[PDB]
Amino acid sequence: SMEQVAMELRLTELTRLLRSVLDQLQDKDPARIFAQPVSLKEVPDYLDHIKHPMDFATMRKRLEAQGYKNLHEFEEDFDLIIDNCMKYNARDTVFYRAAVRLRDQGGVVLRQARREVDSIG
Repeated sequence: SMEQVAMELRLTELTRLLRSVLDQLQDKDPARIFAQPVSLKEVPDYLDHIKHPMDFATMRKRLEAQGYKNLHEFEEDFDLIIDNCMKYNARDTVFYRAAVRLRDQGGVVLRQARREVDSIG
């Protein structure tokens, strides 16, 4: 149908906007602490601690399959990156501190994305 096409164009345009949000968020992680899944070879107990692992590469796979229906879904995944790190790692670690800086900086980017998603529909 023409409506399914129109909806597909909306999803494609969301995907374009989310791809730019994801690039901007990831620049706020220049150390690449959150670039890839925590390695189960290197942290073999990780899944005993963290039930829903997340990282930027896994987000990117989901994005390119147009797997985010709305900004809320995407934000949920970004929040998991941060929140998993702040539970697994102690406050006095380079890891925890990197998450805090990513959260604080990313907040700005996400504040305007929310306005852009509402604005452009």
